[PDB]
Amino acid sequence: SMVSEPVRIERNGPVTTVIIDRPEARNAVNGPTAAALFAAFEEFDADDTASVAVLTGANGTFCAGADLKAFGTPEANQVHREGPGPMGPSRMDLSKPVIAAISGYAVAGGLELALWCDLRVVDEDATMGVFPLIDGGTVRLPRLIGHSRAMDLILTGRAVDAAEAYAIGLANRVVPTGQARQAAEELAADLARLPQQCMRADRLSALHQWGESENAAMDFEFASI
Amino acid sequence: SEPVRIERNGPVTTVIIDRPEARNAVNGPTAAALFAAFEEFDADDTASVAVLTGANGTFCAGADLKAFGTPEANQVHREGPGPMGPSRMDLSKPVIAAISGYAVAGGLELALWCDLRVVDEDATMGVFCRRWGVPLIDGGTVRLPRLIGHSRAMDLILTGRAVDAAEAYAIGLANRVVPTGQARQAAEELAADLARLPQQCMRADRLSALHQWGESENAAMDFEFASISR
Amino acid sequence: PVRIERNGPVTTVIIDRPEARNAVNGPTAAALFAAFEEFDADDTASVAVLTGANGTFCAGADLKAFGTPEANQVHREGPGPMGPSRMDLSKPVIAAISGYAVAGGLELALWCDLRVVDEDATMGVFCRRWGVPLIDGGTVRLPRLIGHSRAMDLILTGRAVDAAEAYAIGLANRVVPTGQARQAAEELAADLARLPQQCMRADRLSALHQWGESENAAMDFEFASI
Ligand code: NA
Repeated sequence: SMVSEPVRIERNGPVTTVIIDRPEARNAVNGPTAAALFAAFEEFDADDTASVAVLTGANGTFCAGADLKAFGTPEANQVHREGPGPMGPSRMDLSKPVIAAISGYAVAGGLELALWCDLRVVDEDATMGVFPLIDGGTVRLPRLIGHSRAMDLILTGRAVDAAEAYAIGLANRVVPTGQARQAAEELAADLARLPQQCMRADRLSALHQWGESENAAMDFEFASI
Repeated sequence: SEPVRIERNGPVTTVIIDRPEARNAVNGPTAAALFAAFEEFDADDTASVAVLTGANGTFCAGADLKAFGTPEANQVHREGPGPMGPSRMDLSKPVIAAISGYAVAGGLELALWCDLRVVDEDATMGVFCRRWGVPLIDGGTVRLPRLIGHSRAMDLILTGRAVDAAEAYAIGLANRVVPTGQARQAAEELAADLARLPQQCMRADRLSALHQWGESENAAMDFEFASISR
Repeated sequence: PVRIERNGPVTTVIIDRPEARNAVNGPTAAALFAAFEEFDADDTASVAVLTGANGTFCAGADLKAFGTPEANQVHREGPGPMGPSRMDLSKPVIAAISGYAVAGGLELALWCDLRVVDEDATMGVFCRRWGVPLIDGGTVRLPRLIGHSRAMDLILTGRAVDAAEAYAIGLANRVVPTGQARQAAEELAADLARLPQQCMRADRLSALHQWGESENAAMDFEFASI
């Protein structure tokens, strides 16, 4: 048998699927896993034949968060002010979009990976929630769904089911159990068929405007050409 | 019809895009007329609230693609009016969009520039310029995330998908949904309600709610407090 | 006009002016500011609940007190007109709304981290009708809380929002049966007080601090939690 890969990459034309695959650890992200995720997305960003990525977990779950059991071992999550975030790709500003395909649980650092993605496609039976946040949760959640609901989720740490996630704008799509990956890959293929430069420029302006005045944001938008 | 018509009823001014063959697409002259209409509104102390709407059962299909490369083409410059006309203006008084049929691409951007959106039950909104490969350069990428949050904004912006009135209302994009053919009337009723309120105070509150975007809590609170001077 | 009740690590701050329907005048605002100063500084208090007695929350600033010694204090420095509305507390506050939370009263509810609302409660910018400006953070906080579109609706029109609509738009975080807002908020406060405190508080402060900041600067600040 071959050695275990905690992150598998599959490509189908211009769509790259990045898969967390740690059955025993319920897709928890340790140091080597985070490094592999960061490398997978670095490779995606630089590859001009890849248009859209999908981030998913195997084994019927997305990601249980940072690998607690690895704390104090050589496999521990790397926590530094510089370089990659503890979960891996969570500080990256990619030039192209990523869709999260969520089955089972997307919790703690796992939720943060989902917030980092552009869109979230969620199974009807999936659960999201906070359950410190140092992979962008406190930054992204209020921007994504508004301060009021963000502060609810952040303070309480409560579970959010798919119906509520959809109602509040956290889940962009809700699909039947087991279908998140397929549905996200199709949506990624649909996006890959659109005029790319224009879509990518519009995405980057919608990201860049956060924290800017109307005047400055409009200026940056106009550079789309 | 001239491409933009202006009708007034006391302190409510209705600005009407009226280009039947072009489905109310906005070309260069049309954009210039919209900019002038709103300049005149902003400066007129007898006008309190404006309504932006489209004739012919639709709102605005976006920038006039067919006019590209002609004398009537949209004017695209870093300075001055935006391509769609009024899309860069910071008016001192509010504007209500009254949407029938389509408000798509640059037409959606005009609707996002308005303070409020009143939408017919059958109306359709969306970033249809996604499919044509024309960029959002009249504020859509700036205003949509602020209006309805980053998550839903990025959905609409990336996919370019159609949003019907029920979904627009559910996500906060449509502020009111009314029966087909009633958007203009309902917007004009709402505009008249707003015109009856104490004006200075409402206008100061509106300007602070706009200005706070991109500011820290402290700086935004400071700006807000200056409303006491108004 | 302000009563403070404590139950372990949960402090309840109560506006209590029956004749004035819990309107906040100068002395009341000063008492609210002091209550929250004391809460912030008290290491044995984890979570606060802000609520009103007499079946209502707060009708706003006390208009009838204008021009009297009891008038709201309106200054660019120091406490806001409503009292605690400019404070950046180190710990969370839950609003427990019965009856009306309108005008400055709505602004106090927006200043809180969460809002628990009775099924028959009413919220709105009723100062629109009176011509009194929002100067206790409403224009700042409402668009952040629920998005610009719905904020501008409520701000321009001054219309009433019932509990169901408040819940649908993300203004009310919980809706409970009439008469239960205070109890439900105190339960929720106790739940929060049982969680690991340093972590919850740091996450809260980062989610507040990021407003107005670029992604990069906000991420930098967040990382200082660890
Ligand atoms: Na800023």
